[PDB]
Amino acid sequence: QSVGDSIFPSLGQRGLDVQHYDLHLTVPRPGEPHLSGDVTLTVGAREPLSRIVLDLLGPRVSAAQWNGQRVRWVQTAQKVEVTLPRPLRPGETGRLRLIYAGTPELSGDPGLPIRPGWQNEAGLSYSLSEPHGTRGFLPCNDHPSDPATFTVRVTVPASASAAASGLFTTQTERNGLKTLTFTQRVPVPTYALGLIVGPLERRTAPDVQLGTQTVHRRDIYAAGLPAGTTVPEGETARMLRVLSDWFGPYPDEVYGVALLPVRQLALETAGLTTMPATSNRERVRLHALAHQWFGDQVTLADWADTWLSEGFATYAELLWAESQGEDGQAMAADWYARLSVLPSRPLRATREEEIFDASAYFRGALALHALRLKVGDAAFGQFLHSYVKTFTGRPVSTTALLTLVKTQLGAEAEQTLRVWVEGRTLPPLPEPVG
Ligand code: MET
Ligand code: NA
Ligand SMILES: [Zn+2]
Repeated sequence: QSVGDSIFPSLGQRGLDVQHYDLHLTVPRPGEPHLSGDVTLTVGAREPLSRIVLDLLGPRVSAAQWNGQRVRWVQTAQKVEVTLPRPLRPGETGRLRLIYAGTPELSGDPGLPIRPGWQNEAGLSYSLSEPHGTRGFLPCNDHPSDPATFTVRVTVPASASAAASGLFTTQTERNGLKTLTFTQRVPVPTYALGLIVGPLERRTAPDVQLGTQTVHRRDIYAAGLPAGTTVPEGETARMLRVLSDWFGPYPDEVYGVALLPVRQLALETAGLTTMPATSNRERVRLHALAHQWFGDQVTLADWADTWLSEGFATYAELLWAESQGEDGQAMAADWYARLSVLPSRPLRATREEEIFDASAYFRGALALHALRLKVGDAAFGQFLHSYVKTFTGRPVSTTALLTLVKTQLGAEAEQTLRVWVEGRTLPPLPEPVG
């Protein structure tokens, strides 16, 4: 019934394909968790579905409609189950509308770097929901194997502002309330949906030209940032050029950061990275930008394969470092020096405590380092382009990665990657052949 994730076995609905979220969120007091919601989901199906089963954790549904007609629905524990008048079959789409209100609940589970979900602190409310927190404020197929496009209308007090993933179009104001509209036009996972409300300011930068492609530039600056919380001029353009030369075209229409005066890890929310100031370093800004490809465009089929996101985002830091004239092998050796004193594991995680551990970041990066040094920078760069293309529109798996390596690069290259994928012991540091 559910997606059947190996880490979170109850999330999502098997065969459900949400294609667009049309969300109208109203945040009456930024900084406090209460909110109300009005969302219409455009859903398709990969198998016949008698019901639409959505994740929701906290708020209470008050009304539901299907294609504009009243429909039978029930809220059970962590799910909203909607019985359709007839099954939704592959090739068809329907519009499920849900009216809800209440307090999002955090899924803060010990073994995760955050309590994921709707965050509320210091006059700000914002989404920081990787892996399974979006269900706190949005009835959603809350699994990265079902990315979707988003249109978000955020209604906030006039004194406040709001920013969400997607290009900002309109802002209207009545009765002391402002409503802002953002359109995320390339599909991204539920947790990749950026949404921040509170005292914040929008700052545009000149367009970035990546050959034919134009990438808009916009950052968010919340009030009360520490001194020296900046995006160095020109850095994001150089990062976009260097990363897109490695991975292929940038997947989105805009990139920037939302700098927050809070103490938290950064999250690669689509086109607008949620960037607490304590994480605002060059290497994190690169990391989060790399994730726009590996995580937001190329999405995970199963939360056990987090290293496909975190390892690839981590290896981009070394590609960026080399691009800036630094020694890549020395950085790889630093990754290894930090893993040599830590427990190691195969790259496929089996427990939630492992999905964001040192192996997912650095053992995955060193896995890519072993592959790159085996096939050469030319072959490696052509494989990263192929990888992004092969898994655009299709969730990626560790198995699918190895098969693509054998396919494209050969059996020897596949076996080089596999020793890093499999095996509990940490392999020796990948070093140039010579
Ligand atoms: C605390 S969850 C954030 C994960 C994100 N991919 C990172 O680089 O830290
Ligand atoms: Na989808
Ligand atoms: Zn990351």
